[PDB]
Amino acid sequence: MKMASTRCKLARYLEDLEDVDLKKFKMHLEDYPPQKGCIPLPRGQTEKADHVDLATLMIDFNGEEKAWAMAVWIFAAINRRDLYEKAKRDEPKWG
Amino acid sequence: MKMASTRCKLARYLEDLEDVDLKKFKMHLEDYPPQKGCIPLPRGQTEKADHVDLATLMIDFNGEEKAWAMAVWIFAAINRRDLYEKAKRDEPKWG
Amino acid sequence: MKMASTRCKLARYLEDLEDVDLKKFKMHLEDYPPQKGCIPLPRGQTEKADHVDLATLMIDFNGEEKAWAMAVWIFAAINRRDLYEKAKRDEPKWG
Amino acid sequence: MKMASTRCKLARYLEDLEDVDLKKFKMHLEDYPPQKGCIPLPRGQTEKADHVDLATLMIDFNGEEKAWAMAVWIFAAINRRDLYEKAKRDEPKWG
Amino acid sequence: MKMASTRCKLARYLEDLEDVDLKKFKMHLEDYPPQKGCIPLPRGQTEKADHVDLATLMIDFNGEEKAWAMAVWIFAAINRRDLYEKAKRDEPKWG
Amino acid sequence: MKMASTRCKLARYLEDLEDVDLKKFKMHLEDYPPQKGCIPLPRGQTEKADHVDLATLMIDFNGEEKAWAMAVWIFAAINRRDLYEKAKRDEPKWG
Amino acid sequence: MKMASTRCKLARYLEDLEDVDLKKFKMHLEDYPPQKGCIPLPRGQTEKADHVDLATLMIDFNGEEKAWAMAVWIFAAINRRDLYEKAKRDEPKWG
Amino acid sequence: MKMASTRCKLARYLEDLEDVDLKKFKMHLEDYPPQKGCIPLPRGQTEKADHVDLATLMIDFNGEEKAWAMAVWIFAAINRRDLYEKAKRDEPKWG
Amino acid sequence: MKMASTRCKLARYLEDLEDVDLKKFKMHLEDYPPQKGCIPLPRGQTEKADHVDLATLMIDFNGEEKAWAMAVWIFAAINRRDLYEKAKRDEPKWG
Amino acid sequence: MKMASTRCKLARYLEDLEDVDLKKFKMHLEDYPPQKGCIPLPRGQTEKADHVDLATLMIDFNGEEKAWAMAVWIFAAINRRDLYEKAKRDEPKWG
Amino acid sequence: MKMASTRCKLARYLEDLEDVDLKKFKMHLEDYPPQKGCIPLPRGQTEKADHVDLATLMIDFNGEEKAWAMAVWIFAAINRRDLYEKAKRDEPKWG
Amino acid sequence: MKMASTRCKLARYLEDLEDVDLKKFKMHLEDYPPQKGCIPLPRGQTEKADHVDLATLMIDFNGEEKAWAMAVWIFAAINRRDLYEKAKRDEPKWG
Amino acid sequence: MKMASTRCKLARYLEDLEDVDLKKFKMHLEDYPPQKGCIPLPRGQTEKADHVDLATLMIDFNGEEKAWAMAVWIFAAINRRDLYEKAKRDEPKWG
Amino acid sequence: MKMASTRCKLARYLEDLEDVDLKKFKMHLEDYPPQKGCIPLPRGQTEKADHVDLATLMIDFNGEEKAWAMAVWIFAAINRRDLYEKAKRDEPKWG
Amino acid sequence: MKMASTRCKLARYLEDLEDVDLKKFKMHLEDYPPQKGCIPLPRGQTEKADHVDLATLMIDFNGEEKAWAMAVWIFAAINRRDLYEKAKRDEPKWG
Amino acid sequence: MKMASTRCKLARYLEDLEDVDLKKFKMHLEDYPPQKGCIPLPRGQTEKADHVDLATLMIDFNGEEKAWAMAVWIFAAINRRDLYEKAKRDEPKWG
Amino acid sequence: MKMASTRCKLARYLEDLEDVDLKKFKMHLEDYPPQKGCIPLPRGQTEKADHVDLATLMIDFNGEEKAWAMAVWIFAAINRRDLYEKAKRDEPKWG
Amino acid sequence: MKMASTRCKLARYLEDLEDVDLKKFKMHLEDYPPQKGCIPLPRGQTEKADHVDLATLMIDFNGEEKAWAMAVWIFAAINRRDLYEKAKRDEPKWG
Amino acid sequence: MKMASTRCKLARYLEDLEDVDLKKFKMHLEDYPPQKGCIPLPRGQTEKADHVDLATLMIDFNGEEKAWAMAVWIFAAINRRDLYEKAKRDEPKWG
Amino acid sequence: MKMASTRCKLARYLEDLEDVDLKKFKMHLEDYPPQKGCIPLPRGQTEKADHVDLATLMIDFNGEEKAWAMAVWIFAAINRRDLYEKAKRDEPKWG
Amino acid sequence: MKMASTRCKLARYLEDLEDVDLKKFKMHLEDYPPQKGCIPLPRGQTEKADHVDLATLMIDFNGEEKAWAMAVWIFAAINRRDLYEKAKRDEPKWG
Repeated sequence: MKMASTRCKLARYLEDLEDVDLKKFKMHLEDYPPQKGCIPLPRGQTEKADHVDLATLMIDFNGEEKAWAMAVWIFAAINRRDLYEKAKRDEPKWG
Repeated sequence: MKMASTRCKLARYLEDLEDVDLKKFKMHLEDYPPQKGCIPLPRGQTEKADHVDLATLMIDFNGEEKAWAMAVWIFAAINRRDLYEKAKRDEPKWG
Repeated sequence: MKMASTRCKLARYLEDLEDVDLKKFKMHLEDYPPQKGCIPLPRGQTEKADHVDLATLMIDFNGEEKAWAMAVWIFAAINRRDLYEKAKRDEPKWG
Repeated sequence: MKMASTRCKLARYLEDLEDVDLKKFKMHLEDYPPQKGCIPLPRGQTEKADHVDLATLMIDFNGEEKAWAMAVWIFAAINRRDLYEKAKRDEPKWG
Repeated sequence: MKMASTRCKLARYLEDLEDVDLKKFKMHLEDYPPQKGCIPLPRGQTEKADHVDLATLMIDFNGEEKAWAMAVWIFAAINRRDLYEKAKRDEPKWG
Repeated sequence: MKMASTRCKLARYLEDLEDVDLKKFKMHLEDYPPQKGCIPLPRGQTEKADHVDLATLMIDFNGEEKAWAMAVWIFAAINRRDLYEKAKRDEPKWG
Repeated sequence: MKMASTRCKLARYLEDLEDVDLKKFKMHLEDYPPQKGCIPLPRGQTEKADHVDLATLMIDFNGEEKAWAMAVWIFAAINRRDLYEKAKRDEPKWG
Repeated sequence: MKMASTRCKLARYLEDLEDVDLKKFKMHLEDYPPQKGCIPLPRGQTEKADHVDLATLMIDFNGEEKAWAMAVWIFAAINRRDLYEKAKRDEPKWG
Repeated sequence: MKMASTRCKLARYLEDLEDVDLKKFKMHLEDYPPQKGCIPLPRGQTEKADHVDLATLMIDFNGEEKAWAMAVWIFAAINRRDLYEKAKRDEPKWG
Repeated sequence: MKMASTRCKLARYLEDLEDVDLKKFKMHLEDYPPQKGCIPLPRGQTEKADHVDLATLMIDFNGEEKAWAMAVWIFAAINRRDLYEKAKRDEPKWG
Repeated sequence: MKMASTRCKLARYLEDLEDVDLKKFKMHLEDYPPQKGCIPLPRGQTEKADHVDLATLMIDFNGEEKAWAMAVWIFAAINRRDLYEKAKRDEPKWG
Repeated sequence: MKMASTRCKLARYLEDLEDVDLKKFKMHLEDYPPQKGCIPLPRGQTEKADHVDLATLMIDFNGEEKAWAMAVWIFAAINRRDLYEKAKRDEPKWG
Repeated sequence: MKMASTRCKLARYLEDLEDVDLKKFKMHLEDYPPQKGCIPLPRGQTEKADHVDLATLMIDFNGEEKAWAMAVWIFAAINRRDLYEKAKRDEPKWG
Repeated sequence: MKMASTRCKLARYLEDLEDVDLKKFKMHLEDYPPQKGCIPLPRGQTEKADHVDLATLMIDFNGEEKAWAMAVWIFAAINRRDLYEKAKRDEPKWG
Repeated sequence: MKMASTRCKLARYLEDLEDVDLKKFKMHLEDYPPQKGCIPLPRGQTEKADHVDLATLMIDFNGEEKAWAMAVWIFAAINRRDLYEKAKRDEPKWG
Repeated sequence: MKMASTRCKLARYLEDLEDVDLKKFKMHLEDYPPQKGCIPLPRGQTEKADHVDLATLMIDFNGEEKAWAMAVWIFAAINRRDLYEKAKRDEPKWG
Repeated sequence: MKMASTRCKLARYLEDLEDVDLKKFKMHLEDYPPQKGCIPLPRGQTEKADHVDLATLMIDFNGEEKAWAMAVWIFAAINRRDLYEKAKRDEPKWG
Repeated sequence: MKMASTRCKLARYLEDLEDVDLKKFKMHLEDYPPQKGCIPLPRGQTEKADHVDLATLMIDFNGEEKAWAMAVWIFAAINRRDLYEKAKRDEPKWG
Repeated sequence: MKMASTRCKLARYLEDLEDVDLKKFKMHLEDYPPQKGCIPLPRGQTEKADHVDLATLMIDFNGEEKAWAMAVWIFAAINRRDLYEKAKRDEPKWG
Repeated sequence: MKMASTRCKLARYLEDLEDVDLKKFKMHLEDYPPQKGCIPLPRGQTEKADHVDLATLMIDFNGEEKAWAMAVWIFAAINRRDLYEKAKRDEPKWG
Repeated sequence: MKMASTRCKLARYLEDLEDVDLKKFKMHLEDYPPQKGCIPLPRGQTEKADHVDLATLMIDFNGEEKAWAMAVWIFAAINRRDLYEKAKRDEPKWG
C-alpha cells in the first residue's frame, strides 16, 4: 500500500505497460546504450518475464538507482510520456 | 440465476456493453478520476479482458461496494443511460 | 462408453462448454452461493483446469451429489439451457 | 474443517491466489519493509514454494501473529481486496 | 520390433495418445467400473506416469489380459476410435 | 499427393469450404442427428478447429466410414452440392 | 488382498492421494488440533515418508483407532470428500 | 542357475521388486495376518535387508512351505500380478 | 553454415513452413502411407515439436534417407511446391 | 516358544524395535526417572548391546517385574503405541 | 530517444509502415534476391512478427549493415519513397 | 512421556527439526559464540548424529542449563520461531 | 564324517548358527524351562564357548537324550525353523 | 579414447540416449523376449542405474556378445535408428 | 566481471540465446561435423543443461580453444550474427 | 540472531541466491581467478552442497577474510548487485 | 603373481565380486545342491569371511577340484557371466 | 600444500571429479587395457572408495609411473579434457 | 548398594563412561599434570583394564583423596559435565 | 581442561576433523615428506585409530615438537585453514 | 634406529601392511610355491602373530636370505608394489 520497496513500484509501472509496449521495453532493455554505466540485460531471461520478473531482473542487474534511471529513460523512449512524467514525479527518496 | 454474487451481476452488465462501448468502459477504468477514493486499473491487465476478467479485476481491485459505484458512474459516463438506471434499480442488498 | 463413472459424464459435459462459457463456469464456481451447503472452489486451481481437472476438482471438493447439483444450477445460470435440460434428463441413478 | 491450526488457514488463503498474484505475493514477501517487526523471507526458498511451503515458511520465520499481519498487509498491497477483507473478517482469536 | 512383450505394445499405444487424451485415459483408469473384474489404479501414481510408467502400472496391477481389455475399453470410451480399432485388429495371441 | 489417407482427403475437402460455410459445417457437426449411428462432436473442441483439427476430430470420433458419411451428408445439407458429388465420386476404396 | 492389517489399508488410502494433497496431509498431521487426545507427528520424520512410512508413522504414534480417526478427519479437511466417504464406509470392525 | 535352492529363487523374486514395492513387501511381512499359520517378521531385522537377507530371514522364520505361500500372497496383495502369476506357475515340487 | 548435418538442413526446411502448413505436415507425418517402408510417427510427441524437435523425431524414427524422402514427398503433398523443388535440388550427397 | 522365560519375551520385544527406536530406548534406559524405585542403566553397557544383552542387563539390574514395567513405560514414551499395547495385553502372570 | 541502437530506430521505421505495406515488406523479406550477400528470412517466423520481432529477426539474421541495406532497398521497392530517403538521411554512423 | 529426562525433551525438539534445518542447527552448534560461557561442539562428532546423539552430545558437553539455553538461542537463530516459543513455554523447572 | 558320536553332530549344528543366533541360543539355554526335566546352564561357563565347548557342556550336563531335546527345542524357539526340521529328521538312533 | 573395453563403448551408447528413451530402453531390457537365448534384467536393479551401471549390468548378466546384440536390437526397437546403425557399424571384432 | 575464466564468458554468451535458439544450439552441438578436430556432445546430457551446464559440458569435452571455436561457428550457423560478431570481437587471449 | 559466526552470515547470503544463481555461484567458485591469492574449490564437493555445505567449504578452504572477499566478488560477478551491496555494507569488523 | 596356489587365485576371484554379489555367493555356498557330491558350508563361518577366509574355508571343506567347480558354477549362478568365462578359461592344469 | 607425495596430488585430481564422472573413472579403472603393462583394479575394492581410498588403491596396485599414466589416460578417455591437460602439464619429476 | 567403599563408587563412575570416553579418560590419566601432587599411571598397566582394575590402579597409586580429585578433574576435562556434576555433588565423606 | 598435556590438545584438534578429512590426514601422515627430519607413520596402525590413538602414535613416533609441526603443516595441506590458524595461534610454549 | 638387525627391518615392513593385506600376506605364506627352495609356514603358529612374531617365525624357518626373498615376492604378489620397490631398493648388504 503506497510505500513499499523499489521493486514493487517498478513492477507496478511495468504492469501499467501494454503487451506491445512491454515488447518494446524489453527490446530497449536488451540494447541499452553502453554509456551512462549500465549493464544491458541478456535476452535469455527477458523472454518470459511478464512484469514482475522483469522488474526483479532490472533491479538485480543494475541496482535501484540505475534501474529507476533506465526505466525512466525507456519510458521516455517508447513514447509513453505519461508513465515517464509519473516516474519523474514519483522518484523514491534515495538515501 | 437471479440471486448470485456481485461479480456475476457485474459480468452480465458488462455483457450488455457493445464493442466500442466496451473500449470506452476500459478507457474510463484505466483513467478513473483520482478522487472518490479509487485505485485506477492498470492498462496491462485491462487490455485482453473482454467482459468476465474485466469484472473480476474491478471487483478484486476496488471491493464490491466501490466497484458497483464505479460501474454505475461509468455506465452514466458512456451515455448508456438504460444500463445506468438498470444498475441503480438492481443494486444488490448490501450487508 | 455410456455406463461410466460420474466424473466421466461431468467431464464430458464440461467439455461441451465453449471457452468463454468455460470462463463463466469457473467464475460461477469460484463464487457459489454460501447456502445449499456447498464449498466454493478456490481460484488457485480453477485457472489452469480446462475440462478434465475442473471436473476432478469439483467432484473432489463437493462429493458426487453436490457436484452434479452445482453443475446443473450453473448450467442454468450461465444461460446454457440445452446443457441444463440434458443434465436434468440424464441425472445419474444415485444409490 | 473450520477450526484448525493457523498454517492451515494461511495455506488456504495462499491457495486462493492466482499464479501472477502468487508471484507478486512472493515479491512482496522478499522485500517486506524493515519496520513493523518482520523478517523478510530469503529469495532462495521462496521459488519452489507454491502455497503450502510458502505458508509454512512464513509461519516458521515470523510466528503466527506476524505471519497473519504480513498476509493481511500483502493481500492489501497486491490489490487482492476480497482476500484482504476475508482475512480481516476471519482473523483468528489469539491466545 | 513387431514381436515383443505386451508392455511394449501397450506403451506404444499409450504414447500415440495426445496430452488431453492422456489425461482422459488416466481419469478413466482411476475410475474404471468395479465390475468386469478389474482393479482401478490409485490416483497417486497416475500423475507422473506419462506413457511407459502408465503402461507398466496397468500391466502390473491387472495382468496382461485385463490390461489389454481395459486399454481397448478406454480407447473406445475417450472416443479414440482409430486407436480402438487398431488395438482390436492387433489383439495379441494369448497363451 | 493423390493416394493418401482418408484424413488427408477430408482435410482437403474442408479446405474447399468457405468461412460461413465452415461455420454451418461446424453447426451441423455439433448437432448431428441422433440416428445413422453417429456421435455428435462437442461444442468446446469444434470452436477453434478450422480445417485440419476439425478433420482429425471427426475421424477420431467417428471412424473413417462414419466420418466420410457425415461429411457427405453435411456437404449436401449446407447447399454446397459441388462438394457433395465431388466427395461421392472420390470415395476411398474401403477395405 | 481385501483382508489385511490396518497399516495396509491406511497405506493404500494415502497412496491414493496426489502430491500436493500429500503435502497438505503432512501439514495436517504436523499441526493436528491439540484436542481429541492426539499426538501430532514431528516434522522431522514427515519429510521423506512418501506413503508407507507415513502410514506406519501414524499408526505407531497414535494406535490404530486414533490413526484411522485422524486419517478420516484430515481427508475431510484437505477437501478429499471421495476418500473421506470411502474411509467412512470401509472402517474396520474394531474390537 | 535354474535348478537351485528355494532361497535362491526367493531371492531372485525379491530382487525383481522395486524400491517402494520392497517397502510394501516388508510392510506386509511385518503385519502378516495371524491366521494361515505364519509368524510375522520383526520390524527390527526387516529394515536393512534388501533382497538377500530378507529372503533368508523369511525362510528362516517360516520354512519353505510357509515362506513360499507368504511370498505368493504378498505379491498378490501389493499388486505385483505378474510376479504373483510367475510365482504360482513356478512353485517348486515339495517333498 | 551451408555444409552441416542432415538434421540441420531438415530443421531449416521445416522452419521455412508456416503454422498451418506445419499442422498439415504433422498430419501427413502421422498418416504416412504404409508402403515405401516408413514408420508413421506417434501423435504423442508430434504435438509440441515446432520445427527442431520435429526434424529430430523424423530422423530418429526413419533414418536420414527415409526422413529426407518423407520430407520431400510431404512437401509435394502439402502443396508447397517451392520447398519441394528446393529439397529436390539440394539433396545431400549420400555415401 | 510361547511359554518361556521373561528374558526371552523381553528380547523379542526389543528386537521388534528399529535402529533409531533402539537408540531412543537406550537413551530412556540410561535416564530413567529417579521415582518409581528403579535403577538407571549405566551408559557403558548400553552401547554395544543390540537386543539380547540389553534385555539381560535390564533383568539383572532391576528384576523381572521392574524390567517389564520399565519396558512398557519406555515403549509408551518412545511413541511405540502398538508395542505398548502388545506388552500391556501379554503381561506375564507374576507370582 | 534519438541516440539509441540500430534495432530501435529500425523498429520505429517499421512502425511507420502500414498494414498491407507491412505485408509487402514481409513478402520481400522472405524472397530477398540471392545477390547482394544477404540471407532471406524464413516464412515460418515472419508471419507472427509484426514490427518488433520482424526488426530483431532482420538484425539477428543479417547484421546491422546488411539489415539497414535491405531495409532501405525494400522501402524503395514498396513505393514508400518517404521512408526511403528518410532512411538515407538517418543512416547510423557505422564504426 | 511428558515427564521425563531433559535429554528426552531436547531429543524431541531436535527431532522436530527438518534435514536442512538440522544442518543449520549443527552449523550453529560448531560455531557457538565464545562468550556467555559455552563450549562449541567439535565438528567430528556433529556429523553423523541425527537427533538423539546430537542431543546427548549437547547435554554431555555443556551441562543441562547451557544446553537448554543454546537450544533456545539456536532455534531463534535458524528462524524456527515456533520451536523457540515452545522452548520458552516448556522450559524445565531448574533446581 | 557322517557316522560319529552325537557330540560331533551337535557341534556341527551349533556351528551352523550365526553370531546373534548363537547369542539367542545361549540366552534360551540359561533359561530352559524348569519342567521337562532339565538343568539350566550357569552363565559363567556358557559365556566364551563358541560352538564346541557349548556342545560338550550340554552333553555333560544333560545326557544325549536331553541335550538333543534342548537342541531341537531352542532351535524352534530362536526361529531357526530350517535347523529345527533338519534336527528332527536326523535324530540319532538311540540305543 | 577410441580403443577401450566393451563396457565403455556400451556406456557411451547408453549415455547417448535421452531420458524417456532411457526409460524405454530399461523397459525393453526388463521384458526382453524369451527367445534368442537371453536373460532379462530384473526390475530391481534397472531402477536407479542411469547409464554406466545399466551397461555394466547388461554385460555382467549376459556376456559381451549378448549384451551388444541386445543393445543393437533394443536401439532398433525403441526407434533409435541413428544409434542402431552406429552400433551396427562399430561392432567390436569378436574372437 | 570482465576478466574471468573461459567458462564464465561462454556461459554468458549461451545465456544470451533464446529458447528456440538454445534448442538449435544444442542440435548443432550434438551433430558437430567430424572434421575441424571436435568431439560432438552426446544427446543424453544436452537435454537438462540450460546455459551453465551446457557451457561447462562444452569446455570439459573439448578444451577452451575448441569450445570457443565451436561456440563461434554454431553462433554463425544458427543465424545469431550479433552473438557471432560479439564473440569474434571478444576472442580471449590464449596462452 | 544478528551477532553470530562468519559462516552463519555467509550461509544466509548464499541462501538469498536462487537456484540458477546458486549454480552460477558454484561455477565461479570452481574457476576463481588464479590471482588475488585464492584456492579454487574442487568440483567434487561443490556438486551436492546446497547453501550451508558450500559456505562451510568456502570458509574451510580460504579462511574467513578470503571467503568474504570471494563471496563479495562473485556476488558482483553473477550480477547480484543487491547482494553485493549488502555484503559490502555488512562486512564484519576484522581484527 | 600369476603362478601361485589355488587359494590365491580363488581369493582374487572372490575379491573381484562386489558386496551384494558376495552375499549371493555366500547364499549359494550355504545351500549348494546335494547332488554333484559336494559339502555345503556352514552359515556360521560364512558370515564374517570377506574374500580370503571364504576361499580358505572353501578349500578346506571341498578340496581344490570341488572348490573350483563350485566357484565356477556359482559364478554362473549369481549372474557373473564375465567372471564365469574368466574362471572357465583359466582353469588350473590339474594333475 | 603443493609439494607433497604423489598420492596427495592424485587424490586431489580424483577429488576434482564429480559423482558420475567418478563412476566412469572407476569403470575405466576396472577394465584398463591388458597391454602397456598395467594391472586392472578389482571391482570389489573400487566400489566404496570415493577419492582417497581409490587413489591409494591405484598407487598401491600400479606404482607411481603406471598410476599417473593411467590417471592421465582415463582423464582423457572420460572426456575430462581440462583435467587431462592439468595432469599432463603437472607431471611430477620422476627419479 | 549405596553405602560401600569408595572403590566401588569409582568403579561405577568409570563404568558409566562410554568406550571412546574411557579411552580419553585413560589418555588423560597417563598425562596428569605434574603439579597438584599426583603420580601419573604407566601405560603398561592401564592398557587392558576396562573399569574395575583401572579404579583399583588409580586408588593404589594415589590414595582415595587424590583418586577422587583426579576422577572429577578428568571427568571435567574430557567434557563429561554431567558426570562431573554428579561426582562433585556425591563426594564421599572423608574422615 | 585448557592447561593439559600436548597429547590432549592434539587429540582435540584431530577430533575437530571430519571423517574424509581424517582420511586425508592419515594419507598425509603416511607419506610425510622425507625432508624436515620427520618419520612417516606406518599404514598398519593408522588404519583403526580414529582420533586418540592417532595422536598417541604421532607423539610416540615424533616427539612433541615434530608432532605439532606435522599437525600444523597437514592442517594447512588438507585445506583446513581455520584449524591451521587455530593451531598457529595456540601453539604451546616450548621450553 | 636405521642400522639394526634384519629381523627388525622385516618386522617394520610387515607392520607397514594393513589388516586385510596382512591376512593376504599370511595366506600367501602358507602356500609358498614348493620351488625356489623354501619351507611354507604351518597354519598353527602363523594365525595370531601380527607382525613381530610372524617375522621371527619367517626368519627361524627360512634363514635371512630366503625370508627376505619371500617377503619381496609376496609383496609383489599381494599387489603391494610400493613396498615391493622399497624392499628391492633397500635389500640388506649380505655378508
